[PDB]
Amino acid sequence: PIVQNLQGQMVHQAISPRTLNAWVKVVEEKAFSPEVIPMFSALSCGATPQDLNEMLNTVGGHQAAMQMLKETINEEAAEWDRLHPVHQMREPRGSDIAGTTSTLQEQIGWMTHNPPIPVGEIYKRWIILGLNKIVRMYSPTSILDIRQGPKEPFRDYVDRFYKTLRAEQASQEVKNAATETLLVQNANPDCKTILKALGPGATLEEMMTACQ
Amino acid sequence: PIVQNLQGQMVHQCISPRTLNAWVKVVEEKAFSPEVIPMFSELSEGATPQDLNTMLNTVGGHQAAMQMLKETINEEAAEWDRLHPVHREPRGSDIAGTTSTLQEQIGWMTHNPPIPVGEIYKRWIILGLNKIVRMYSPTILDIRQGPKEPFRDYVDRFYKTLRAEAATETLLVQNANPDCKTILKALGPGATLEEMMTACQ
Repeated sequence: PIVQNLQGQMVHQAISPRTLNAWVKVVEEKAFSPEVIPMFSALSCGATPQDLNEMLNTVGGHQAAMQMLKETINEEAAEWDRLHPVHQMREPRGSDIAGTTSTLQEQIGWMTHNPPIPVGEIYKRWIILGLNKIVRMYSPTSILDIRQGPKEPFRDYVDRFYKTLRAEQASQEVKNAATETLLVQNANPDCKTILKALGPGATLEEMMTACQ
Repeated sequence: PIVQNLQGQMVHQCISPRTLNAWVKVVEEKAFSPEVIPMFSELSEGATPQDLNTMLNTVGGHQAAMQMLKETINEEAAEWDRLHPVHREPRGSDIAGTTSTLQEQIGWMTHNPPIPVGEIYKRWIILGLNKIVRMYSPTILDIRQGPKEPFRDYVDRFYKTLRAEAATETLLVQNANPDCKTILKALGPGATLEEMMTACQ
């Protein structure tokens, strides 16, 4: 990230071995589970593009996924160039934000300018866009296949439903009319009848309590 | 969280890897035991709404609970909007950090007078966590050791539940998880609690 030195100059603070190891381990242990995306974002708080590239490079497996990610990154960089024609410092182009044609010092200059040109945050946005695609792709189930079954508690079924909906779906804000109705429809008849009796506008709190 | 520069300016202090991991681990190990509430509040000291969202979003399992929490949050945001008509002032989703930027949140939180959006949002979150603790409250037959719950924490819950409600201790062993159960069974009958806890330490 960025830090200020004894001479007052803004300089790079190298990313920490604790952060690197935490990141490498999350990926080893959780692969492209949906919760890896918030985790990557938090671990990369205040990263320059160089730092972001450092983090992406430490992934050892998943080379197909990492290639797909490069593709998405190049697509966003091209869209940036399309929307930002080039006529303080010089203006960053797409590949500069992605850190492949920009120097660390230039990145620091952009990020710490007044007003700041947040190339670290812009690049992170592109990366998470690509990561989300991968999370979606690696989801092996369709919400539809999540049905309650025989002697599974309602709570466990809701757990699986929203876990799956976080995967085959981009992110965690889900909960449409569609999803509530699907949620009820895929419960077993006992619960379904209880929930239907609840009337529309039932909270998930009320739904879980009723079926407890 | 938030910190001031020597140049006077309020800036963001990134949430630490140690804090992030501690949170994720507490949830993995303790599920929705009541002591999750104090611990969350400690871990989130001085948090901006962005940080609070980071903490909630890094939770991977327990998606029923996390969905309920979103529901409670949206309810409090709507109640905020009901009591704070807008004529800048933060709206509900701004306090919940979904429609406000970090810089805006920092501005509100460090203004004079402060609009403590971090504290307001934390209040909503703990309200929702409390609902979950209440929901997952087992009333003794429904106290069974969790997958990755430390044995000590499980025994705490077991005797706390017995408190609210070889007889109970039989059930204690029976309701322990497979890994610990194997260890305890090998211990032989008449093992003291100290011995059991050391064994599964």
